[PDB]
Formats: sequence, C-alpha cells, structure tokens
Amino acid sequence: DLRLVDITETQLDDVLRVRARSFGLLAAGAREDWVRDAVEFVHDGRFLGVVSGDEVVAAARIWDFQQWWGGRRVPMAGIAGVVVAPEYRGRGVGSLLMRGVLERSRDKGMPISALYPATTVIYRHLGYEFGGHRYRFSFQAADLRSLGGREVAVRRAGAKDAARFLELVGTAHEASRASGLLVWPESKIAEWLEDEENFAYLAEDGFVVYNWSDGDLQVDELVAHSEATARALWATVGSGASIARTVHAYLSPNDPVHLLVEHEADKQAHVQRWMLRLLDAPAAIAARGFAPGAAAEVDLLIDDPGVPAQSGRWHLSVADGTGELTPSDRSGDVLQLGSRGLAALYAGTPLAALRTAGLVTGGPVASDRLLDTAFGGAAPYMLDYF
Amino acid sequence: DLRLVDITETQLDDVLRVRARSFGLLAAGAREDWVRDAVEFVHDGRFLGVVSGDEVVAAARIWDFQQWWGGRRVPMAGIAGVVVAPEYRGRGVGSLLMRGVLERSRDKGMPISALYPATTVIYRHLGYEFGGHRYRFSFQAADLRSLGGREVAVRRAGAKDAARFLELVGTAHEASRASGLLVWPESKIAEWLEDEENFAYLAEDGFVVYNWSDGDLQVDELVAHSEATARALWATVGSGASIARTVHAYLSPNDPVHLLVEHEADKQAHVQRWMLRLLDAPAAIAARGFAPGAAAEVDLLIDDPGVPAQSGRWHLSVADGTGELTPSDRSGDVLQLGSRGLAALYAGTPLAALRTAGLVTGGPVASDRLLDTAFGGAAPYMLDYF
Amino acid sequence: DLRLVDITETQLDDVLRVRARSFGLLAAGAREDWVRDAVEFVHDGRFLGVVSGDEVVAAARIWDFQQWWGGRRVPMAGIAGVVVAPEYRGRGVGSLLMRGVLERSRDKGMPISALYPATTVIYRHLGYEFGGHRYRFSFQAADLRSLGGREVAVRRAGAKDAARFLELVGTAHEASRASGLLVWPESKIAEWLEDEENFAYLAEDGFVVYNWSDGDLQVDELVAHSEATARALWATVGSGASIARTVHAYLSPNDPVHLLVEHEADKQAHVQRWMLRLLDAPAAIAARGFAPGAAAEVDLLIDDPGVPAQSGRWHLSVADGTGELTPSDRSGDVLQLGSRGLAALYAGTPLAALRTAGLVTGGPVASDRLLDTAFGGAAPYMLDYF
Amino acid sequence: SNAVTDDLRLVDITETQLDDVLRVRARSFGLLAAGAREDWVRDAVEFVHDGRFLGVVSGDEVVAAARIWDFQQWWGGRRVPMAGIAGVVVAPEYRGRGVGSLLMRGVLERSRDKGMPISALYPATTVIYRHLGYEFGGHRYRFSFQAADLRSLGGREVAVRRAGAKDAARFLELVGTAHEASRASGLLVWPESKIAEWLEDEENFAYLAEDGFVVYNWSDGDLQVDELVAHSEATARALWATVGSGASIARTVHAYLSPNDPVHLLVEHEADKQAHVQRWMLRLLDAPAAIAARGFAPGAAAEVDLLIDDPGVPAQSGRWHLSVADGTGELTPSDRSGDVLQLGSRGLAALYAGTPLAALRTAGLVTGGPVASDRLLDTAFGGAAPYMLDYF
Ligand SMILES: CC(C)(COP(=O)(O)OP(=O)(O)OC[C@H]1O[C@@H](n2cnc3c(N)ncnc32)[C@H](OP(=O)(O)O)[C@@H]1OP(=O)(O)O)[C@@H](O)C(=O)NCCC(=O)NCCS
Repeated sequence: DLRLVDITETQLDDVLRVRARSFGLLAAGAREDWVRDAVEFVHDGRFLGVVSGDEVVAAARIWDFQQWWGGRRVPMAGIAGVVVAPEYRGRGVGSLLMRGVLERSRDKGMPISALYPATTVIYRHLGYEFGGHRYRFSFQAADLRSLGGREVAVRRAGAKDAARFLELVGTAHEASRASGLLVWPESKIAEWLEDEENFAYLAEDGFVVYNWSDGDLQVDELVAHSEATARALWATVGSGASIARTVHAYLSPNDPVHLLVEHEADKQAHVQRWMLRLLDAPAAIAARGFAPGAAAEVDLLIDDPGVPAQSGRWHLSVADGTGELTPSDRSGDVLQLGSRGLAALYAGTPLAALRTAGLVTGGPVASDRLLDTAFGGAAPYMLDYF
Repeated sequence: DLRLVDITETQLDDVLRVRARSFGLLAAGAREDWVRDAVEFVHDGRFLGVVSGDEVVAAARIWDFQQWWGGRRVPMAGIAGVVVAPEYRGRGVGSLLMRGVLERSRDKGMPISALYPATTVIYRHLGYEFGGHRYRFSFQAADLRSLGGREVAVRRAGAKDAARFLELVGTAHEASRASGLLVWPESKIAEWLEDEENFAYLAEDGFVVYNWSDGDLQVDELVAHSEATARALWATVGSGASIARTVHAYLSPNDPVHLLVEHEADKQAHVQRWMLRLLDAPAAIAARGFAPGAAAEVDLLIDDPGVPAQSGRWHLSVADGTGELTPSDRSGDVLQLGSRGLAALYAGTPLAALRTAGLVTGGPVASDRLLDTAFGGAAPYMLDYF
Repeated sequence: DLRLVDITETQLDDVLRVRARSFGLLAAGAREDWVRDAVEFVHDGRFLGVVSGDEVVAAARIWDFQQWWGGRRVPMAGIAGVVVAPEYRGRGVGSLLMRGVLERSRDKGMPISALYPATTVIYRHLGYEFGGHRYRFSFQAADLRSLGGREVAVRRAGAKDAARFLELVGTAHEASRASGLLVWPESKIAEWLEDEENFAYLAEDGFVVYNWSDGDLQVDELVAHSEATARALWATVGSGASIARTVHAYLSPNDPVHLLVEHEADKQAHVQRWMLRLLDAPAAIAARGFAPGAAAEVDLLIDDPGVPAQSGRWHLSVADGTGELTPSDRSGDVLQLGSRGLAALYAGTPLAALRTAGLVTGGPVASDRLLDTAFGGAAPYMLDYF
Repeated sequence: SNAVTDDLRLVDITETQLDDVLRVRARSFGLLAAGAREDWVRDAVEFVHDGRFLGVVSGDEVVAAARIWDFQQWWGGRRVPMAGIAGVVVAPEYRGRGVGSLLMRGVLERSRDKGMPISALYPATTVIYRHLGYEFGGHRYRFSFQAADLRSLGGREVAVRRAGAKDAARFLELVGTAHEASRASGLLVWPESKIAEWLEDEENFAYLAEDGFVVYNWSDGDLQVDELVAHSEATARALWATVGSGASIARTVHAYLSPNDPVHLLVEHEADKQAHVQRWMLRLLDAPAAIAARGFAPGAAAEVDLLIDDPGVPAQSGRWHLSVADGTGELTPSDRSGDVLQLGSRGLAALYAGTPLAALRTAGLVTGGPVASDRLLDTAFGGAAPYMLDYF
C-alpha cells in the first residue's frame, strides 16, 4: 500500500512530524530555516518521500553536490535527512525510499552518492561503503596567535567574495589532487559568508572562516597557498586567545598546520566516517582524477544487483591522470567486486583491506598493485557534515 | 664541566633521580623492572648521558628497532626516556645529549631515527619532523562478538609462538606494503607473550593480543589474512562483552575492521604523532620500499647542518619498487629541503603541505608529482608508544 | 494580620512573584502556560493563598485527582506548587496555608491527599507520610528494538484517542489491582496527546507515550494487555536506536519489560517518594480495594489532632475485596496510630517497619498479620511527578 | 577452540587446578591483586573439598569453571537451602560453543544432588541463564543519605558497644528474630564461620545493642552500611546515629537495605533520588521441596493446580496441586486434566519469588488457566518484596 512520491511544499508539515520523531525537535526559529531550505529541494526534484494512503511516512533529500576526486570535480548526490515514521520502521520502507533516491540520483546524472549514516546496515545493503573521514583537531589559541605572517594583508570578507573563495579552493585542490571535499553552489557559499555568526577573512592567496563553539573558536575551513599566508590566517583566528583558549579545526591529518604550530593538537580528536556508492561506474571513472604517472590496464568484474547497468565485466584503462572504463570480453582470472568494494576501491581504500573485509575476491596480485597506485594519493576527507 | 658519556650500571640510580623529576615517580615494583630493561641498553652502548662533575645530569636511551617503510624493514634508532635535571634545563644540555644520541645512532649504522616528543621545539631544532600517527579507536564489545567466525580454529598462544607471530606479521606488512610499524626483536615478543597480563590467540592465518584497560579491553595488535579469521579474532576479543562494554584498539584508520563491524568506532578517538629523522639519507633510500609502478628521476638539494655528510645536491632514482640516492653536480632550479622536510618527504607527507609549511622550497612543479607518487602508499602509522 | 484566602485571577501575578522566589524563574513562554493552568484552579475553588494585608504571601494548588488503591479509584487531593515568600518563611505561614488546604480538600469530599515534598518536616507535622515511589529505569534502545511483535497493528494516536487510553488503563489496573497510580481527567489526557512533543501509539490492547529527553528517549507510560503487544510497543520506542542509544522509562519494578529485554536496566536508577495522608478514614477505607481472599476484623485506636473527626477507637472489617471502618465499643489492648502511621498502613507499609519507626504502638501481634495481608498487594507507585 | 582435538568434559576442580582456574578468571573478570589472590585460593579450597567447585576441561586444560555457595535463603520468613552460583567463567576461545551451558547443567545437577531445592545468582548476561531456566527473582538496593541527618536521630540512652568475631552467633539470632517477624524474603543466610570472618575484618566496623546491630565501612570518603538490624525505635535511632557520628568527615552514608526499611520514615532528608537497583535470578531445582520449606502469607489459603514444563529438571515436570493454608504449603501430583495455569522454569521461579501473575502473563512466562487461579496464587506467594543485602 506504500507509494514513493516527490515531496511537495504542502507535505513539509508532515515531513517535519516524521523528522521530530526521528532526530529530535526543532526550535521555532530553526524550523523556519528548515522549511526555507526544503523549498529548493522540492522544486528541483530532490525531495523524495513514501506515502501510506495520503500520509507522508518517510522522506529523504538529495544535495546537488560536486565532490573532489584526485583533483577533479565529480557530480555527487549527497543524501540527507533520511527519516521514517516510528510505526513504519523495520518493514522495508526506508529501503523502498532509498531505492527511489538512488534511481532519482541516476536520472539527474550524478555518477556517485555520499552520506553520513546513522546506522550502517541499511546503506550497506544498498551498496554504500565507508569512503573517507572528517577530522576535528584541537589546538591552543595562544600557539596560533604567535605564528606570524604579520606582513600579509588580511581583510574581513563577505557575501561578495564568494566567487573569489571558490577560485582559491579550486586552485588549491587541483594542485594537491585532493579527494573527498564537497563543492557547494556559489549561492550556498554566499549564504555562509553572509551569516553574521561566521567570521570570514580573505588574503590574496588564502582565506579562513571560523565561529564560536561554546567559548572556544572553531575553524570551518582554512585555505592558504603560501607559508606567510597560512601563518597570517591562523594568527588571525588565534588572535582571540585572550578569551578563547582552544581552537578546534576541521581539516586533514596532512594539513600543514601540524607542521607549523609549536604544541601538537590534543590527543583527543574527532574522527567521523562518510559512505560512498557508485551509481554510474564509467561516468565516475571518466570524471575522476588519477595519480600522476600511474598506468593501469586492468579488468574488473562488477556485481551490482542494485544497479544492474554497471554489472558485468569491464576494462579499466588509466594513463596520464585520466581513466576510462569500457566493456571487456576477456576470460582470465579477474578481480570481482560488489557495490561496496567498488565504492571503497574508487575512494582509494587499499586492496589488502578490501580482501580481508571480503568485499573483493579473485584476481592476480599483480593487478592489485596497479589498482592500488592508480587510485592512490591523498586520503579522502571532508570538512562538512550533512 | 659538561661531558657526554656512556651511562654505566652504577649510574642508573642517578638516572632514576633525574627521571623522577622529569616524568614522575616509579612504584617500588616498576623501579626494579626499569633497572632490568636498562642494563641491556648499557651493555650495547645504547644509553647516553651527560655528567656535571661526577653527577648524571641528563640521559636518553636508543632502541635498536627496525621500522617498516613501503613494505621493507629499515633499521631505526628509537629514542626514549629523554630527561634533563630541572636545574640544568634551558641551558643546551638536552641538545648536547641529543647530538650525542644522533652521533651514536649513526655509528651503529641506523639510517633513520624516530621518537614521540613531549615538546617539539628541541627535536625540530635537531632536524626531526612529524612522520606518522598512532590511532586508538573504541568499539562496542557486543558488536565485535557478533562478527562470528566461530568455525575458525583458534588457540591460546604463548611465548613459544613468537616466531610464528613474526612470520604472520611479515607476510601481512609485505603484502600491504606497510609503513611506520615497529619491528621488535623475537626476544621482546616472547616476553610480551609470556606476560600473564597479555591475552594472545593464534589462528592458522592470524593472531590477536589484548589485555584489560580499566574495565575495558584493549587490543594491542590484531593481524588477519582472511575475513573468516578477522571475524574469529575480533569475536574472541568481543566475547568478553558481558563484562567489558568497550574494546579500544590500536590500528590504522584503513583497518578492515571498520568495514566489518555494524557500529562505527566512537567519534572520540586518540590520535598521537611521532617524529622521524634521516641520519644517512642514501642508506635510508636504498632500504625503503617504493610504490609499485612508481618511477622518478629527480634532483634534491639537502641542507642539513646537523649531518653535513648528507648535505649537497643528490639525484633520486626510483624504479621497480627500489630507489637510489647518488651525488649530483647538476645546476639550475632544484627542490631544496632541510632535515625536517627530508624526513617528512620520506614519510610520505605531500609536497603541497611541505611547501605551505615552508619546509621545502624551490624546484619545478613537475618534480613534485613524481616525488609524491614515489613516496606514496599507505599512511604511516605505529601500534606502539615508546 | 495573616489571613487565608481563595486566590483570585488578579492575584496570580503576585503568586508568580512568590513562585519565582521559591522554585526559580519561568520563561516568558512557560509563564503564559502557567496562567492558563492556574485559571481552572481558581474557578473550581482549588487555589488557596495567605495574604498579609494586600499582598499574597503564600499559595498552594489542589489537583482533582483520583488514585488507584487495590484496583479501585479513590478521590484524591493532589497538593502542588506550595510556595511561601522568603521573608514570611519560618513563621508558621506554610502550616497555616496547608491546614487551609486540608480543610478545603475535605470540604470537597476527598478522603485522601498526596504530594511530593521538597522538605519532609512541614508535611510530617501536618500528618503526611511516605506512601509510595516513582521509578525511572534506563534500557538500551537496541535491545528494545529487537523485541518483535511485528504482527501487531500499531498506529499513531492523538487527542481523539483519549477515551480509549482511559479504557485500556482501567482494564489493566483492575486486573492487577494496582495502587498508587494517578487518574487524570480525560481533559488533561487530551492535552497530553495533543502535545506534538509527545509521541503516542495505540494498539488493540495497549499504548505507549514517549518523547525526547536530551538525546535519549523517555517513556511516560506503556500499557499492554498481552505479550505480543508489549513487544510491539517497546519495539516502536526502540526503533529510534540509530539516534537514541538509551530509553528511560517510568514504570514499576514489577513491570514485565524486565522479564523481556536481554540487557538488564542500568544499575543507576531514579527512585522518588511521594507522601500520603488520610482526610476521611472511613470513606478512604470504604473506597479502597482489598487483596483477594483477605479477611480481617481488628480494632484501631487513631490519634489524629489534625483531623479530630478521624480520631477515636475504630473497627476495621475486611472481607471479599471491600472494607469498612466503624466506631468501636470494645475496650482492651489495641494498635495505636497517628495520622502518619495511618496513612502508611493504608499505603501498604508493613507493620514491622511502622513499629520500628515508632509510627504505631501497642496491640497484639495477631492483629498485625491481619492488617499486613489486608493492606498487602502490589507496591504502590506513580508514573507522574506533580 | 579446536573441535578436531577438543575433548570437552565436566569435572570436579581439584586444588592443583586452581592456578588454571585463575587464568580463566583473569581473562573473564580481570586481574587479581597479589593480596586478593591469596584470599581467593584459600576460599577456593573450601569449595574444592566440599564438592562445590565444578569445571570443564579439554584434555587436561581447564577451559571453564563455576562454584556453588552453600547458602540458605529466606522465603516468607523461613530458611530455604540454596545453591548460590558464583565465578562462572569460560576461556575466551571456548565461549559461544556450548561450554558454559555444559558447565551450568553440571552445576544444577551437583546442586540437586546436594539437596538444595533452589538456586540463585547475579547474572552478567541473562541469555545463558534464562535458557537454563533462571529468571529475575528480586533486587538489591543501595540508597544514599546525608550523614549529618543520621547523626541527630537520637537514642543516646541505648547501650551500643563495639562488636567482633565472637558476636557472630548473636548477630544470627538478631537477624533471625527480625526476618521471622517480618516474613522477609530474598535475604542470604551465611555460615556462622563466614560471619565471624566478616566481623574480624579490621575494615568492617560492627556495633551491637541489646536488640540490634550495624556493620559499616569506608567507601571512597563516604560510609557504607552493609547491614543494619533493629527491633526497636530507640535502637534503630542509636545505630543510625552511630554511623552518622562520622559526619564531620563523611558527608554521605550509602546503605544497602529494602525500600521498605524504617529509616526512610525516620530521617529528615529523603534518600538521594539516584539509587542503585541490581537484580538477582532464581531457579527452582526441586519444586515440592522448595514449596514445603517456604513460608506463606498469614491467612492466605489456596488450592490450585500448576502444570510445570521443565525439561531441565524432569522430576519437577508435570501436573501438580498446590495446597496453601495457615502459613504452610504443599505441592503434590495431580491426575486432573482440565484447564490449568502452565509455566516453564522461568515462570515457576518468578511466581515463587512473588512476581505478579499479570506481569508473568504479559511476559509470556505463564500461559492458560482460569483467572480465579491467578488471584489465589497472587496472595499465597504475596508478602514483602524479596531483596538481598549482599552481592556474590
Ligand atoms: C559464561 C559465559 C557468559 C557464557 O558461556 P558460553 O560458553 O559463552 O555460553 P554458551 O553455552 O556457548 O551459550 C549459551 C547461550 O548464551 C548466549 N551468550 C553467551 N554469551 C553471551 C553474551 N555475552 N551476550 C549474549 N548472549 C550470550 C549464547 O548465544 P550465541 O553466542 O550462541 O549466539 C547462547 O544462546 P543461544 O545462541 O542458544 O540463544 C561466557 O561467555 C563467559 O565466560 N563470558 C565472560 C565472563 C562472564 O561474563 N562471566 C560471568 C557470567 S555470570
């Protein structure tokens, strides 16, 4: 009796009721902000639901992201707000919903999907697997304050600097061949920079955005193309040390700040994980950046009953930072993988780990080494939660 | 009045006084145990001190480790127990000690050195830089118990099994081309396993060692070549769930366990950093494993006033998993590095980060891509603190 | 110059001032809800105060409850919001107030009165004694989620279902001969179920009402006539285990959930006590339910200077589930009790403890067995605080 | 484990196997301090010599172990011999393979052979014990009071003296008198010898009046009452005031006692809202003998059939008639076949412990039979809520 639907504006009240019984209550002001954001999802076909009769019983949204992979931007479906009414849980409703979400993401031409799961079981069944991390580290403000770079011009930034921020990030991630980071629309970055609770500063070759977190400061993002600039931006955040003793920062464990500060980040850190799924393997491969110098001619046997279109035997050809995935008619021993193994592989997870987890099977070890290096590079991470 | 010396047995009581005023007091039992372990260092010339008159004023010891790098074992001088008497601190005594340590380390043919620093400043001045991590993750015991694997034969292990453990771990790290991990003497492993407080279990293709940690269980090390065995070993630890709610484990963030367990490790994790220094760059390179398929022909200009023998221009040649560093007399623009950047590079830290931290300067961007992939591979980590 | 009055609607602002200086400030929002509730009390003659000249100096409210005793509903005056202006405390004003409250509740035809005391001294002087408990137990949501009962129809409930909730509760408490539980007017039950912060669910023979409690779930009440329904309703609460780790529940220590769940409730529990007083002993006895099979013919000598109409020598006759308290002409040795011992005995507190507390004196031990079993039965408890 | 080579069998643990049991225990509960091991071995030998220490071996390696305390347990104011199961441990690589169940079946059999009609334990996990027929039967409560409040309870006129080992038999008399008068249920009866050990321990502070006693000790800066027994108001006040006299140093007194304890009626400030509530489980091993030894509620009368389904103890299984009158009960075979209350071991144990029939039916532990039987059984097994002061 259940039906998958496109959520409309007039159903948002019912979606909010299912939400209140899933995540918790919304404050009266936060509810108005939620509805405002829900509208753009509705009118772009990125708000799916399940109805029982005329009752909305489950819902999920799809962010129109791009995600960095090996220094290139790949269209990505970010799944958010997955909720099911308590009395409709444990009956296949969430799965029905998510299958509809996957189909909608494919139709919109998004070759990959990511999410932060509250429970892993349902998403693993649908073929998602952990693909990367989000790290929060804690530093002493007084240490950051003293980093110097006082000669660098740093000015307060605002909504009007959105395009410049995008440019700066793009240059950085392309040079480092970064993986995992989200690309937001210029419009959402403008909102971000316009929020008066966010403190943003811009230098010629870097920027920082930070805010208050319970008496301490929290860095949402710092980007810097040179040492003097990194120092000046960290020093700007740390300049509040007379009040904030601690600054937490979302960044990679490979961030240069660890090499710059005197006092090591606190041993206690936050490490969260996000999941990835491939929806259109050839398009995802064609869009991914590959490791400089890496060459590979490898066959892959994909078994994905969730997305039958990418099932079957493929040939993976990688050269000069580019890869292509084409149908193969060969017969030798071949690496066999399901949706989970495929996602984890694309995300750069070591074949050794994937074999031990049982996500990948068969194939010569010679293939393993070439795949490892091909998908290798910086560890995927994200700065944002969604 | 200040002299570097080799610490003797009769001086151990004075080293313990300095230690007491540096790290804190030792229980009457750990006292006797400390002396036992110290004697081996004394006799192998791996216990250095500084005297003022006839008084021991500073001391440090050197572990004769090996360390895995790209799947090969590299001899490594592990520095421990660096202490200076309070009234002698801040006067260069610690630095004099450490230069004697680096010198002794070189004489014993160890091409690299690592340590966990309480303060970064003295070691950075000496040329060390952060090279890798030690991660502790926390899981729910009941969730590990549910992994199953009970069909897999598993027996209690003892000191007699030390050689077998070494075989299993060697096979694992060579397959994954691991970096960072310590190699302990078989004698040290036998002791580890003899200890009644350590619970060691052995399968055909894996092992686990764990113990109690304040009411929780703590996994020191788990090695497993197959899924069934990984399940069996983790489930053996988790079988104590009726008493211990939580299992903490030292392992990599790429460990297959994250792919197997239902509930994600606690967001709250321990992340520690250890530092590295190259003492003999040509030998360290020649001993390192390199990424499969990686090729590179690049010049490097090393400026290391701490070890002038490795200073000057070099040619790095990497092919087929092996690298060689030879003297170069070429001119023109070249990647320039101090000891800190050199260690970080060797450890796999990306050049983009090194450049932003100011640890590396000059040279074409072409070289950076070559270097990154050459030194690429799994992120370096350690299971042990010392 | 101190005068007891009936609180009028225009004195409510004065009451709130007293309350602010007694319990703490009210949010401007919550203040409006307090007025809304206070109006009903004023009109029905259930809001008393003490004035000093013009200004209100003290106030207290009387809820028009019924309370289950031995499976029957007894009219009960629930005392709430007892407050005295700080500079008027310790001068007998609170006791003047409460004698007014006791006077008023009897006049309204209420045989018993109950309250949660912030201090025991004043209420003990007025003749109240502890009669029962309110328990909170903490369970693992994952455990509740898996209880099953999937076959049982469970639907979302609302204000409209208020009458059916009353019916189900009525059937349960009569079958168990429950004691201590409050009976709310169908009006307040409606508001309860209207409140969007409360999540209510109905089955053919059971229901549950729960809500968020700081990231955990809290069950206000769960009633189930059958195993299948008990499982289904607990599973409905537990279905949120992906977000809520813990489910707190107000229930009896005899609740069947303890017999169903795999993991025992946390050792750490909440145990609060509420107090009871008899206002009209013969009517209280006449309305109480008595243990099946129990028969007793025993005299009581009551000394209650707070309610002199109850005082004197009485004869308790108990047979076939009902009891009767009659004036007695007999002369010899007899159990003597004051108001505190009387209330405690009514509540089912065993004679042995009453004697050791000194709340009851004299009489033969043959009488004690007669009394114990007469007033014996399930331990009295409440789900609600007031 | 290694099923190919394992040869698992139940044994009686010997004195020379204690070191091996200690290995299994360390990997189960945690390491023992040096001084605590000494006290464990000495205690273990007693169990070994009385045939109350069972284990499982594989070949000649000890793989599991459990011991049986020779307790008595109060039920409705009478003492019932009871097998208290403790230290249940299985080596990690042998868990989840039926070893603990094989051990515990041997434990139940040894307990029956020794004439104990009931058994109790504090379970770390309920699953294995419910499969074997145990169910929750009662509680252990810890409440916390303000010491300064206890200190002013009075009773200065009551003679209170320091007690020691030689007062063990007097303590048992006082406890006995109290529990018979209140028809108490759940409480442990320890051997006089074990009580003497308790009172000779310098860390325990014991005081004795003419009609009561108290034993208490330090608990991390606060005081903890292990047990207080008092027959009269004056004595209760005096003994609580003895404990509370420590208030200048200890702000808080924790106490193990029933929620029905008179102290709640005596003290000004009520116990902290935050309390400890632990549960222990019960199983009947010989139901007729358990019923015969139980005290039953004064005035209670009941004639009711029970259909017992206990394949764990076949001798208990079948249809029985329960006769209760004048405080005494008897269970005899019935040849009737009409509608009857049906229960397994879990429901039987819970019913014996006084759990309400309504709860047992909702929990599914009890099925069928007329509603009229429910009321009779409820009052028969009714009385004070079972509790225990001790953990084991
Ligand atoms: C003694 C004990 C707890 C059980 O002995 P054992 O030889 O492991 O027991 P075994 O006879 O093999 O199985 C009987 C049943 O019990 C279940 N089950 C067992 N354990 C747990 C659990 N943790 N959590 C949940 N359930 C558990 C088993 O489930 P499965 O593993 O088969 O799915 C069996 O149920 P079934 O599958 O038929 O539904 C042992 O594991 C131990 O020493 N633990 C640590 C020390 C300790 O706590 N000591 C003090 C204790 S006071």
